[PDB]
Amino acid sequence: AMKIALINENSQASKNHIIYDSLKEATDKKGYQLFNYGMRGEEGESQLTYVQNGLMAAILLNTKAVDFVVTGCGTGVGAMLALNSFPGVVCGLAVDPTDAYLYSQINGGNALSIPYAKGFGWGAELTLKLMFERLFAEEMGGGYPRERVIPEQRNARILNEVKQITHNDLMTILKIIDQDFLKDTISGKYFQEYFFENCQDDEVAAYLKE
Amino acid sequence: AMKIALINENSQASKNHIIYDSLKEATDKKGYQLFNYGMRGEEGESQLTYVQNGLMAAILLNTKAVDFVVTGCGTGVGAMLALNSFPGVVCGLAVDPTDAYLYSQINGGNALSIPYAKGFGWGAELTLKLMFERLFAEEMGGGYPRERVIPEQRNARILNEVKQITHNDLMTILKIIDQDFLKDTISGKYFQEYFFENCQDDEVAAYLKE
Repeated sequence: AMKIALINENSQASKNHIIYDSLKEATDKKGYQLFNYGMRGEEGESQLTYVQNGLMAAILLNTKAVDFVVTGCGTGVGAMLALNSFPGVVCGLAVDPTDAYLYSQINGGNALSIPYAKGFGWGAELTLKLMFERLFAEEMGGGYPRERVIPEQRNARILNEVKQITHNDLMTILKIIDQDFLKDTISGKYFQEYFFENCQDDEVAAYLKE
Repeated sequence: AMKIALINENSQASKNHIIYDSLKEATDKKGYQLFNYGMRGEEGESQLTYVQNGLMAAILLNTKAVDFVVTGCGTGVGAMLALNSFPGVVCGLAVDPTDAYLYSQINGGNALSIPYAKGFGWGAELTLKLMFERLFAEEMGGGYPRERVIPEQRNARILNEVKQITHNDLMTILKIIDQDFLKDTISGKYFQEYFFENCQDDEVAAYLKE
């Protein structure tokens, strides 16, 4: 059963309830498990910037705690930039339902960022619900058009092969990265609850536990 | 005088002339130098995939051959994913003129990817011209709104600091990466002409020269 994470940062935390409700409708339909890992817009909660969003997503995805991360920010760009800087994280950006569908078919990565402020007005939750339906409608990497499945899959494969070279490994990153930065990223009660229960990488769990 | 690179891959090479003409109008206005580094849609020319786009952009940006890279593909997502996997490359994705403006103010990275197929129909060159005007209208990183300049700049700074850790360095990447892959990326006559003339990193120039 595919595991999905939702991660909101500071600027858009007050919209988390809406984004979650929209996402949950789509994940429920597919039978996926949804984990609300980031900010919920609750007073006094543990804070996250879009850069910390990338770090959290990298920890979750590389350890297989989740299979897919949904994130974003005001424009979605910042979160997208940060997630893609990490090993094992391929994060698209989508602004309409067709974009979300094409992302799933052409790129078939393990994360997507969406704008939650720019263009986000009346009826925004209708668009979100539709975007999430289209994101999960069909098996990922299936190609658009169906006839271009081979080269699209090939290039997606090569990107991953290149990322193996261009990124440092996760354990190195965690040991080098600023320690307050990392502690703050993983300090949230929900991360603390969900991650250790779902982490499939014993080495990383042990390092983060203290 | 800011140096801009345009890099098109295979799928969108036939649109290069249009994209270049639109870009050149905006760069001319600002007094920037524009270099058409990728595919031009000319028969028998040296080929590039969106992944090779990332490699080329990383070489150009890290050596200071150019200061800014404009790229894209059918949706712009693939190129965005690849460019962001490299050290020293921060590539946004923008679909309308306001997106391009916000990118420049909020993120202030050194690359932008645009869709050249999805949504690209009648009057697409009007939209492109406007997007490029808005991209270069104001000093980058100036903040939107002006009042949020401090935290937006701070997060942009932190992303770069994190990228120092999460990415391998360029020289390592070039020595490790598949050699046919790298040779094919840099085999184009225009790269061969422009890069060595503009490269400010003696070490990289020497490695690529053979």
